[PDB]
Amino acid sequence: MGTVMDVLKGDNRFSMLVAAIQSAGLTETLNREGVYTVFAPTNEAFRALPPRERSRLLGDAKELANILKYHIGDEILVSGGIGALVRLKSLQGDKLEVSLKNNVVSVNKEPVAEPDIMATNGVVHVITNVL
Repeated sequence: MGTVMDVLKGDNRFSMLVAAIQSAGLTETLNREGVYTVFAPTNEAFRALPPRERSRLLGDAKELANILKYHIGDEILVSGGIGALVRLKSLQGDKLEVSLKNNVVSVNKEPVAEPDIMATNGVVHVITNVL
């Protein structure tokens, strides 16, 4: 199948996300073993960012690590599995509010462009704005 890291490197729309993963040095982590629920922003999510905010995020190594670490859940959580509003400890420390409506999963009041994609070490949900 592949870890989270390679379902990511295999879609040519997470380009920014991976480099950013490398830069934060979160490659091994998402390529080693474990159980993570990854909400992955598409290039567009990053592309959507306003300039001063684009620079604060990406022009600062501590920024990214912090934010990138926040899109990464502690447990594995697919759609079927959301029976109530679920809170996921992000590897950053703060919670990710997950929930479900019309088969569309949501995270911090933002719709997932594509619910849960598997990987040998977690699952990823595609979204189009950074959390």
